[PDB]
Formats: sequence, C-alpha cells, structure tokens
Amino acid sequence: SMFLPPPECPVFEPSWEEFADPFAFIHKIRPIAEQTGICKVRPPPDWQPPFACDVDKLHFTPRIQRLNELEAQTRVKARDYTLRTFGEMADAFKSDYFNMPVHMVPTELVEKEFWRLVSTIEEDVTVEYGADIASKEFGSGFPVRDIKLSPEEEEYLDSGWNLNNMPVMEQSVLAHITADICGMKLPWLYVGMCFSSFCWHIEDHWSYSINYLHWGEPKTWYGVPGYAAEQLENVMKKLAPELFVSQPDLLHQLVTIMNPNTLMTHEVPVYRTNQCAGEFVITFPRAYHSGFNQGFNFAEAVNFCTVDWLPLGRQCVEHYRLLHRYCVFSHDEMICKMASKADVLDVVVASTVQKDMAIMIEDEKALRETVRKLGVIDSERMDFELLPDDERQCVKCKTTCFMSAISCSCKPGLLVCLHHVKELCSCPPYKYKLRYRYTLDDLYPMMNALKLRAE
Ligand SMILES: O=C(O)CSc1nc(-c2ccccc2)cc(=O)[nH]1
Ligand SMILES: O=C(O)CSc1nc(-c2ccccc2)cc(=O)[nH]1
Ligand SMILES: [Cl-]
Ligand SMILES: [Mn+2]
Ligand SMILES: [Zn+2]
Ligand SMILES: [Zn+2]
Repeated sequence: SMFLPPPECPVFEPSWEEFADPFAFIHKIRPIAEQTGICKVRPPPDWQPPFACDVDKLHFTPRIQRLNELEAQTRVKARDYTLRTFGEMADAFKSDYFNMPVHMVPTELVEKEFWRLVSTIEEDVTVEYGADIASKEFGSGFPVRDIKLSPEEEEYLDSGWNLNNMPVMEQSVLAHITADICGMKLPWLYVGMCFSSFCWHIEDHWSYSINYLHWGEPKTWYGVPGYAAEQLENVMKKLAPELFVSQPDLLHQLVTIMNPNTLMTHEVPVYRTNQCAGEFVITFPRAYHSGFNQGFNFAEAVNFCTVDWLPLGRQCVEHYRLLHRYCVFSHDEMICKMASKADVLDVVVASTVQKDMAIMIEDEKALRETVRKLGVIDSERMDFELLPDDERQCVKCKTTCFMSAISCSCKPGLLVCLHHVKELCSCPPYKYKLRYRYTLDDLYPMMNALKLRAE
C-alpha cells in the first residue's frame, strides 16, 4: 500500500447558538482542535450565504505549478483566464487525466494519485491556479458593502463568519490596528483545479487562519498540531536542507510538498480532512498544514488573532529574530496602539493586552540597562511607526524595530535592535544613540489604562 491516509481531524457541527459568535466557539473547541492543528466546522443548515458571480467578467492572472515532492516553491509570485475559461480548462484536465466524468472520480483515488504523481519525477504534471486578495477585477465571495444588495446579501454583511468582518470584530486583537497590512487583515481568494496544491507552511506571526470553501469540488487538507512544529521542521531539514538556506526577504520563503506518511514515519502526528463546499477549516497557531484541490473550486481565507494568540505572537517574533527572518508587522507596535486605545477596547482584550505589555516593559527595561552598560549614553525619542517597514529592520536579525533601536551617525539610516548593539559599526559605543519610542515613564501609565479598562 503506497499511501495510508492520516486519521480524520475533528469535525464540529455547532448549533445556531454556539455558531453565532465565532470567537466564543473557537475558544470552546480549542482544547480539542489545538491537539490536531486543524479542524473542520459545518455551519448550521440554514446559514447559507448567497454566492453570485458572472463567470465571464471575473478574470485573474494564473500561477503555474510543478508537482514534485521536496522541490522548492515560494508562496508569493501569462494571459488572464476568466473564471469560465479557467473552469473549462480545469474540468477538461481532470476529465482527460482520469478518462472519467469529474464527479465520478472518488476523492480517495485523487488523493492516492496525487501522492503517486508528486513522488515520480518521471511524471511532469503542471497545473494552474489563482491566488490573490480581493480586487475590482475579482472580488470577495462574501457580500461586501458598496450596487444595490438583495435582502439575502444584506443578512450576511454583518456575519461574524463573513471573512471580511472577522479581523475587525471586537474580540479580534487586530481590530484597532492602524498599520496597513494587506496580508493579515484582508482575505485571500484561491481558485483551484485538480491537484493544484498548497505546500507545507504555518501562518505569518503564527496566527490562526479560517478558510471557507464557497463552491466546487473539495479541498483536501493535512494538518499538524502546534506542539509538533519543530519536529516537522527537523524532518524537513534532514530531507530537504535547501529550503532552509537564508533568503533575502519575506517574498522569498521556500516551501515544499511532502507526503504526510513520511512525517508520520518520523513520529509527527498528522490529521486529514476533505473540506466540501459550505464548510470551514480552522488552523491553529503554529499548526503546519498543506493540501491540494480535488477539482475546480473557489475558496476564501483570512488570518486572525485572538487573545489566546497574543503570547504566541510574542514568542513568534523572538523565534523570527533567532532565525533572522523578516516580520510582517511589529508586535510591540500593535500592543502600544491597543494600549493607546484602552478606553474603547473589549475588556477581555484589555486584560490580555495588559499582561503582554507587562512582559514587554520588563524585557525592554532589562535591554536598555544592558545597552547603557555597553556605553551607549546619548538618546532621543524616535517615532518608528513613521518609517517605511524596510527602513527600520535590525541590520543583523531583520526584526522590525519599534520600542527602541541603536543608530550611529557613521551609518546614516541603519539600525540595530538592542540585542545586536555590537553589530552596527566599528565606532565606539559613546558615538551611538539609543532611539526610543517611549520612556519607561510613558509606558507604565499606558499599561495602567489597560488595567483600569479590564477593571
Ligand atoms: O468527533 C469529532 O470529530 C469532533 S468532537 C471530538 N473530536 C475528537 C477528535 C476527532 C478527530 C481527531 C482527534 C480528536 C476528540 C474529542 O474529544 N472530541
Ligand atoms: O494556503 C492556505 O493555507 C489556504 S488553502 C489554499 N492555499 C493556496 C495557496 C496559498 C498560498 C499561495 C498559493 C496558493 C491554494 C489553494 O488552492 N488553497
Ligand atoms: Cl511529478
Ligand atoms: Mn495557511
Ligand atoms: Zn537585531
Ligand atoms: Zn559608526
């Protein structure tokens, strides 16, 4: 037997009452789902968002994909397809590949065959797909405000499970952040075809993700719990070390296709599911996942960050620093933005932010004491949030600075974070300046505002 399917991941069928609040529901299932990394959610029977589109007016630029196990690919990027011409190409591909009608090809068989073809470099199957944020050429699958909407479209505008709303809801910790992240708060649209595949990965900053399949043939998933992320990476490192070489930026991270049986052989727990149209898949923090499409389909996905995630978010940026990997945003900047809005925060959010802020302040206090002992004496307040992100990365570890950094007039524009004072230039430390966003005396009242809000 060449492929043994992993065990099924948890499937939840919440009542209307349980379903109404996505954040409460996710918190409820967390003790179960965090052990499997992914889970599937079937909405109540009458939660049925309307899907309507003109398949001739939606168009997109396709990406192309070779399907070889262990071969390097990248997450970020030909004549356009319309949704109709992509669909015709996709249906004909599958139909011809199997010499069968597409909805007569068993899901078990497509899966078995996927793992055969990626392992056999004699086969050079290539497929195409779409992947992008919503645009005027190809918009969200959920209702958004703008056009006169139907009554049914209007009902789902404000849904918690409308993925456009998820990040700006009250229990989301990104609800009041000002920085423009196209990646972390905007949904991505994915147009799939048979065998088009997403390589093993975790989300930026170890966030959650929620993924909805609007219509079409199923999407097959493999997931690994967060506690096993480093085991998985060690397996990857032994079998494909090329994927771990340092890359110039975040538009360059390498990822790959790998058979889940190979992971399971090395004691990594893996779970599977077939996500059908109308179902959600949720991925938990640091939970590795991968998969492929059974045929022509359309999915929508978004990152999100709950209060549960906050401490993991801090750990992630620490992990990025040790690896010299670029950040998408400054975690500390997000924390201080929320503290500056303490009076309008949800009170549980306020309570959790306060705890992370206390850790941030004590770490910052110790770091500033250490660089003072290195002989850095001069200092000046600096509004880091005003710099383009690529103008405030630590020269050494690439972390996005916000709380503080060291500069030297010798190297105009260059910064190091306070872990890397010795990595900036050859000048003696008294030539350096500590650039800081806030004094410790600024920070304690900000934290107290959170405590008062949390009561
Ligand atoms: O049965 C379901 O799919 C959801 S409820 C539930 N699932 C699980 C579970 C399901 C699949 C894989 C691992 C655990 C454990 C548990 O205690 N409860
Ligand atoms: O990437 C996830 O976890 C969302 S599921 C999904 N992703 C992709 C994808 C993701 C990133 C870059 C390219 C494709 C394609 C697809 O058909 N599905
Ligand atoms: Cl192949
Ligand atoms: Mn993902
Ligand atoms: Zn650094
Ligand atoms: Zn210098």
